[PDB]
Amino acid sequence: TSHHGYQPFDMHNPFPAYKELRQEEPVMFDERIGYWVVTKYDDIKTTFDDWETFSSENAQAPVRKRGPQATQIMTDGGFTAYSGLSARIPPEHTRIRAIAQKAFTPRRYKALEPDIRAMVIDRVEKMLANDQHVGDMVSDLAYDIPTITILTLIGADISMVDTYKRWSDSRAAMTWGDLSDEEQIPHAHNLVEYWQECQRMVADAHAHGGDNLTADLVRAQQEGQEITDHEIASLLYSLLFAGHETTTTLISNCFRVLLDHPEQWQAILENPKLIPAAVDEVLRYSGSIVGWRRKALKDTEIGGVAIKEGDGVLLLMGSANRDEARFENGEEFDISRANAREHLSFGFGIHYCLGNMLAKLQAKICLEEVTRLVPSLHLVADKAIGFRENLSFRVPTSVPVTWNA
Ligand code: HEM
Ligand SMILES: Cc1ccc(OP(=O)(O)O)cc1
Repeated sequence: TSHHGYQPFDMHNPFPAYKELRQEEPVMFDERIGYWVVTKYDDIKTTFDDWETFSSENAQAPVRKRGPQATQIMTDGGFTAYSGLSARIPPEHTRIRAIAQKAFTPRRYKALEPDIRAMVIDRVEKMLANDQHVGDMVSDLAYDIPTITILTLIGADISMVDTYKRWSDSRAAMTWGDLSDEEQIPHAHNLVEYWQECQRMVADAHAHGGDNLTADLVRAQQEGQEITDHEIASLLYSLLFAGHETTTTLISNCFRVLLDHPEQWQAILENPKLIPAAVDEVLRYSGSIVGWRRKALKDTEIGGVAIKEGDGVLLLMGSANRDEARFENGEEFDISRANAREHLSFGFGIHYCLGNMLAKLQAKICLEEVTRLVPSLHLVADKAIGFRENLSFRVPTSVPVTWNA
């Protein structure tokens, strides 16, 4: 290979290539995707931190250029969205993030803990009633929970879980997938639908108020806060995607990785108090996002390597998280790892994940109830888990499990 084993869209096990890259070419120009690929912890954290030099404005630009058909569909369909927050830059970013944070209050979703817990228990019970004692932590638990949670917060109809998963799959594929022009066409139609619904919900809040995040955002604007209807709709476009896709993945990975480390699953059974540190280590070792993008605003350097104004940068947090310079025996999963929260799976700096607490809350509750109700849980077999191809999102498509009668 010419890129040290790195295959940009191959999500099944990228960590040996990350390791090779850190040692051999820590800042590597990859012409196959058009980015400087960055793999060391210190280089990645410094780049996140320096927002004045490295803009996030390309974080939502498609990795593969939008072809003619998709372009026509989305133009004809009134698609005018780009980024609610992640790819905005100051001063717009600063203004809109502050308004989002003030509506997205911690006390608002922690009041959903009992509903989330009851929901988890219901799914576990339904799974255990299966006619073969075989389950899948993705379809039988992780799929629904964060989705219903974020839909409830935003004020969307919870019967639309399957629709939002289709819209979410399409955003993930369109923007970070290796799609042909023809493959972009169904996703384009879905993105059009998605954006129309975001706008519809802002209009509905204007007309009828409500008790949710959308209505709160409209009430802020009504009280004089500077945020337009297009910006509120864009915050919905953001939250109705970012607010569940990666948490579904996280919950899935919690079971995938822990069930593969029986000694540590057993520790969790024995002491449920270890679960939050366990989630920290799953986030380091198996974060939902392994790479995120930046754009150089001027000639600069990363790790001593010259980067041109306008060059794209792919920061591989999945690699940062294994860097021996920051994490001793970094390739090993260890729930007791004291500095696991130094991980960069939520980013760092001005765009740092808005919903990180909500995501950890749901992972914790899932682990608490599943370990309580099915301590004998284990993987169906080895080599039974595949990952969808994507530049940035590392998504196990299933986690087949079984248990004792
Ligand atoms: C479940 C695991 C999650 C992971 C691994 C994750 C990861 C990330 C990452 C890597 C970023 C970009 C960080 C940066 O550019 O510095 C980000 C930003 C963001 N995330 Fe999360 N996220 C998760 C869950 C959530 C949830 C549950 C929500 C909403 C409830 C959320 C909402 C957002 C928003 C709105 C931004 C943009 C913030 C900004 O640009 O100021 N995320 N997240
Ligand atoms: C990780 C992430 C964060 C925000 C997103 O949505 P926008 O804020 O619309 O860019 C998408 C993915």
